[PDB]
Amino acid sequence: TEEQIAEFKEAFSLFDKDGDGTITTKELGTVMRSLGQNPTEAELQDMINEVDADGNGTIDFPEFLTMMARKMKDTDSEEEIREAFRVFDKDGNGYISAAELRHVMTNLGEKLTDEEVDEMIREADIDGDGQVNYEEFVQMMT
Ligand SMILES: CC1(C)c2[nH]c3cc(Cl)c(Cl)cc3c2C[C@@]23CN4CCC[C@]4(C[C@@H]12)C(=O)N3
Ligand SMILES: [Ca+2]
Ligand SMILES: [Ca+2]
Ligand SMILES: [Ca+2]
Ligand SMILES: [Ca+2]
Ligand SMILES: [Zn+2]
Repeated sequence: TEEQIAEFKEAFSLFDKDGDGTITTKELGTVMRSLGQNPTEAELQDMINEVDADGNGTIDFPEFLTMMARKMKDTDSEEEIREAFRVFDKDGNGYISAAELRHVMTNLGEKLTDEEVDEMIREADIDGDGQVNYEEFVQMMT
């Protein structure tokens, strides 16, 4: 929803007391304690680490959407990698062929040669079927 998001940026701004675009443990604890909870500092750090995709100890708005989605960061990252994968998997069959890779990359401004493309598919083609599936796409990227 679009207004579910607008609600969420409202929430984020409230929690981000000082407006610097990040939520700290202290800001998080203030909110938790205002709702009748007594989380330890370790527990507050844990809440943050669970969505802390960039590893900087604070929550920004994109990581907060993970938290509002309630999710863990690996789950969230998997859903984002799958969205990138579907950009390349034009026919939607679950495999990035060499032609799909060449086509999408060209239309995104990167034209590689034919044998660059064939080697990119080869490199990430673990099981040797000639195409790049999702798990191979994840691996390729790490
Ligand atoms: C040139 C890159 C490294 C790459 N190399 C590939 C090899 C294969 Cl086999 C396939 Cl299918 C796709 C790619 C892509 C698309 C990528 C994925 N990377 C993730 C982080 C940055 C970057 C760079 C770029 C990105 O944003 N787009
Ligand atoms: Ca802040
Ligand atoms: Ca962060
Ligand atoms: Ca495909
Ligand atoms: Ca494969
Ligand atoms: Zn995310």
